[PDB]
Amino acid sequence: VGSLNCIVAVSQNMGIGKNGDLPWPPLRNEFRYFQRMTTTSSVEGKQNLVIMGKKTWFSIPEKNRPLKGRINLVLSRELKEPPQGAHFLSRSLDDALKLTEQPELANKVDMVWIVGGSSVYKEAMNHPGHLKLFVTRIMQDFESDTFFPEIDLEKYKLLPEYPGVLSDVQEEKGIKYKFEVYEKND
Ligand SMILES: Nc1nc(=O)c2nc(CNc3ccc(C(=O)N[C@@H](CCC(=O)O)C(=O)O)cc3)cnc2[nH]1
Repeated sequence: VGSLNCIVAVSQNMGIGKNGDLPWPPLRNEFRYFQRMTTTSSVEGKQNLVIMGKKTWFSIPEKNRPLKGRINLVLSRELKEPPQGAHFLSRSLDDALKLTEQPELANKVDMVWIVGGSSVYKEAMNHPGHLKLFVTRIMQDFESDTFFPEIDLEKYKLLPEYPGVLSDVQEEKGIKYKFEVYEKND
């Protein structure tokens, strides 16, 4: 298994969801970015592993629930078995990461992308080692009920550029957004 990454789309107030959905209107090209990022793979395996919380899983339309082309792993303590459409289940992140190097996944997996739950984000960011945060900055206030943990700029450095990532401001449906990538080694 390669790299450990987190991806998120945050609004001005640092909101990531509103009643189990996006605080803002659907932004196509942004969804496109989410998709390509988490899907494209290479060295160390062949396919990416997407780790998400229970609520995150259910937050995705049933239509494309099992994110096509990625190994889907749900994190929960309540669940006894992975929800319909899901591939693997884990009790926690440290449990989920350990899984990634045992026979079952070790060869198969490249990158691991954390995509959901404020609690998952929070813990991942705390995870010791090399990590990158792929953040989409939605440049407006949106009514939220769930938020993204504060990023400690004392350890996370915002990179000047990243290959494949547009560094200028985007706009869709009258909403302007920016792509940012932060890296850390702890
Ligand atoms: N940058 C970013 N943007 C998001 O919208 C995002 N959303 C979440 C959590 N919620 C969801 C909800 C639905 C889908 C989804 O239905 N994804 C399709 C997108 C394809 C397209 O619409 O063009 C996918 O297959 O990945 C993904 C994430 C986590 N990180 C994100 N990170």
